[PDB]
Amino acid sequence: GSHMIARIIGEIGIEGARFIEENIDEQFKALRYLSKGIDSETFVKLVIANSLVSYQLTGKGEQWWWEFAKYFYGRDVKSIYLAYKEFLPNSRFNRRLIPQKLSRIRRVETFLSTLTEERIEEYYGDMSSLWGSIARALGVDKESQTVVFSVKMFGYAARIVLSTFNPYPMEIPIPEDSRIVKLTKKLTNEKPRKFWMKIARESGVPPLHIDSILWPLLGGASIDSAPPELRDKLAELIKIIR
DNA sequence: TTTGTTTCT
DNA sequence: AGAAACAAA
Repeated sequence: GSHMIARIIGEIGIEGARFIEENIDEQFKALRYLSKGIDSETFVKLVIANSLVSYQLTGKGEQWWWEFAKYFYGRDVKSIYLAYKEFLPNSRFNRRLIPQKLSRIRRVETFLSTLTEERIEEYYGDMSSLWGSIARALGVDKESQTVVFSVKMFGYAARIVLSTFNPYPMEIPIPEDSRIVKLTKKLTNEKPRKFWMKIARESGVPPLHIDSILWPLLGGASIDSAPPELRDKLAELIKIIR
């Protein structure tokens, strides 16, 4: 139940979530690759824009983030909207709902233009402010999956370019994508937002870090590279979530 | 029907 | 609120 899950996640800790983020999640590997082939500010802007169109995909998330990273490496991006207008219709893994996705990018372009290196630093030190700022730029509910996911992916990109780590705020809830929703239904009849926020508060692990533990493992990522103690805790969690 | 849902009233 | 938004099925 919830108490057992919270105990295991608490033993994994932010330290274990950070390990999974930086060593196991293919999405972080894709971002690391792209960060070597484009300037840091454009990199962060692209990661936010990509997150806001990362829904109802035509491939798995790990496939899609690698397609994004390989596409943009070495490119000279003059307009994020125009870049996506060319990229999406020719993509393999993001072919659905393109007009709607492009309109979202158009809506956020002004906000993205504020993301200088120092503004990125400020938002990484205050991700709750970033959360609300993205939602207000889009005119949407900040509880939505793509907005909360964009904060998570911002934190991946920012830690790469700033060479520093700040934990996600406890108040930002888990991204309710299909993997998380399906898992939650196997575990409980409680709504996922409340279920995972309670586990986050009990364990001390913010929901976006819980997402980093759960989401790669739900896709079948191996835990074998974790050191023995963390590996044991991840094996215990896999018995609950797989 | 939908591989990390949102827009549109 | 929940159907339409596009692709695939």
